[PDB]
Amino acid sequence: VDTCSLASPASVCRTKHLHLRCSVDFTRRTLTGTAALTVQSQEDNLRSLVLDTKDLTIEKVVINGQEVKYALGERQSYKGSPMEISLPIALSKNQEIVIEISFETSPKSSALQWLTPEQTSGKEHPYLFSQCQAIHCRAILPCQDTPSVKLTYTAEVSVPKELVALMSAIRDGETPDPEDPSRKIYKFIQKVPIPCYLIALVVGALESRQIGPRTLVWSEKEQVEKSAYEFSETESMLKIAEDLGGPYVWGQYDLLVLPPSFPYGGMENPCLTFVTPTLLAGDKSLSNVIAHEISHSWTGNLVTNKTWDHFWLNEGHTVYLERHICGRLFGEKFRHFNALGGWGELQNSVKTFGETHPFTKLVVDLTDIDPDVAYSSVPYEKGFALLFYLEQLLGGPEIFLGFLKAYVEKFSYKSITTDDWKDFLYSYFKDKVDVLNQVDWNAWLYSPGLPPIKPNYDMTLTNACIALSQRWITAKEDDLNSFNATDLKDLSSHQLNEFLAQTLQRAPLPLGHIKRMQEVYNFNAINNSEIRFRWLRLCIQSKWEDAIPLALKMATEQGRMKFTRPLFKDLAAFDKSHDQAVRTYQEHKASMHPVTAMLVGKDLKVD
Ligand SMILES: O=Cc1ccc(Oc2nc3ncccc3s2)cc1
Ligand SMILES: [Yb+3]
Ligand SMILES: [Yb+3]
Ligand SMILES: [Zn+2]
Repeated sequence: VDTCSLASPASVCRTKHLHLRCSVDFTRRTLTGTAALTVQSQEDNLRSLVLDTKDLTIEKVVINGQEVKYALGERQSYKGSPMEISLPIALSKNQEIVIEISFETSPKSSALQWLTPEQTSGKEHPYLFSQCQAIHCRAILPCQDTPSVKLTYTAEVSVPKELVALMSAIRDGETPDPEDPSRKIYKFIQKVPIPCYLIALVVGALESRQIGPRTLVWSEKEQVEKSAYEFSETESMLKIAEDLGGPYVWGQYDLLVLPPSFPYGGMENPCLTFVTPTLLAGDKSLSNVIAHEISHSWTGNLVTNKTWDHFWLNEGHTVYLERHICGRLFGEKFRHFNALGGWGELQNSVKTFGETHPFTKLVVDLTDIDPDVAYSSVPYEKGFALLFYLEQLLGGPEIFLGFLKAYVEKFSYKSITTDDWKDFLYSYFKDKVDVLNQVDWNAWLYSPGLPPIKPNYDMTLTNACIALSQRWITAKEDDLNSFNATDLKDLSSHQLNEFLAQTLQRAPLPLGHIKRMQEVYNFNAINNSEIRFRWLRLCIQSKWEDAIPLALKMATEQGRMKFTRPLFKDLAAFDKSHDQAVRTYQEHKASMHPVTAMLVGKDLKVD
């Protein structure tokens, strides 16, 4: 049972295909069109079915060429409104019909962000992008908005002729719109069954450059060159990922660099990964996000969580594959460094919610919980830590990678639960069941807080970060003179980030220590978004007023939640910047991503 969806479950009827025909109206901020769903009955004598909708205007429902009766239920908060449709003829089990729905989206759709010319790089054209994960596909079209249903799709998108439409699918052509010469129709085909949260659309003044034999990087003209260099390791990562997970079934692996308000680091949309421009560090240092997005082509896209309570299956396995890719490219000592950093990030997540909080559980109960509110580092890191613990318990990376490949093969094109994963783990490791019976499963899967066991980590690359961090924490006024730019000479960008994360865990530090850290290390000059973020957090939490304009700027110039949310919270918790944070939020709210605006408002407790 999927508690986040109001649609008929997979045991009643299953959507097999979507044929989407729509037009993007920028003056009205609406998507208008038809969604023809091929639905297969799973029951005898089926006479009605329910679909998920969220702020959609329904014009009509057509079956067999005639209008049918439908009814829209009362809105159920973040879940939206149920749409019950009365079928004209009762269906037998396995019978397939085509239901065509005429719909229109709301300009306030929580799936979309409509950007004015001023909000883009070019300044001449508007832009539109979607983000359906977890449950925002219902805010675009009527569907069974659950990952337990996998469908194929085709689409025809009418857009102003000067603009380009792209989807999480293979490009199948473009023609002038016959009903309007100022418009262009873009055609798309997704022939691999996908859960509907993987449906994605972007409309804008987009340009592309080839960077690999199966990869184009897409972005506005101004970011093309930087993005092509930033993501040049894409193909080498795909090759490694194919070696670990088996064949790449999606044909194309394109990348799209979104405008700065993109709410996440990346989004694993089939054929076209969406990424934040905050990755454009200039040295490929933030490429682990591409490795994560690539890994999802197996773990998440092929093997999917049946419900949002099992989201850790998608994330945990993706982080595990991500760290193997980076370990193949940069060495095992580097995989351990990233694994160790991940544990640190889990420690922070558990502290923020509290060690008893239900969102610190690996397997959650999302009954009456908005998935956007539950979202955190927990499924990623507690999920990673479990797998890394099993890897060490079961005989190392080579043995565990064998399980992972077999896991993807066993569950490809299917939606699964934790019990399914656990059952196959025991089946796969039958000769090591006694070892598996030592795992405290109830604590690992169902308990809040830090895991009952911490894996073993190589410390080589972490040691210098720890030593530097401890020098700064234990320093007194008379020790500040000993610090010099030479302290950093042998530290990588990654190690510098880890020095800051280590220091930030013991924040606040005395104001004089932070003024000195700027004087000798000039952290204000670093443009790398991960470093800059942690450095500004450390300045604000340590009460440095000079950092207020800098943190406010970073929180509003980009909108990646990982950065925007803790910056606003830090600025709101600092007395000197509290009122500024509140006013800035209020002034930017209307031009923010709807989900970001929602969550920041909750974190700030603003009306
Ligand atoms: O990337 C965007 C996104 C992805 C998933 C999502 O929903 C969930 N987040 C969780 N965190 C913990 C446990 C379960 C869940 S379900 C919301 C937004
Ligand atoms: Yb074709
Ligand atoms: Yb001293
Ligand atoms: Zn992910």
